[PDB]
Amino acid sequence: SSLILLSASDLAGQWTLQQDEAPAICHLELRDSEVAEASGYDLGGDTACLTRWLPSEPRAWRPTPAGIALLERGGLTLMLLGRQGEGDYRVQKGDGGQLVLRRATP
Repeated sequence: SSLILLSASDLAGQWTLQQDEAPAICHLELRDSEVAEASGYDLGGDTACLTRWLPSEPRAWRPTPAGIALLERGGLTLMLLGRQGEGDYRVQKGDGGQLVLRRATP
């Protein structure tokens, strides 16, 4: 019963996605709530715009010890974002589009 629930927290904040080769930005919100259905944290914000870079709309995400992962509320990881630089994650996907998650600076 002493299990630590509120784990990741400094990750909370605002973030955005950037798809290269395809001018289009999307506001993303990394929630800090716990989610056992996907074993991660909720994913509010416009996740719909991801229906073009992911096979399903991610309702949750799970930070891994080597990058961020997006889930669909079932445990099926949709994409593994690798940390390229503290606050700069990038992933290679077919089609030729580069996603970039960076804390909303503006």
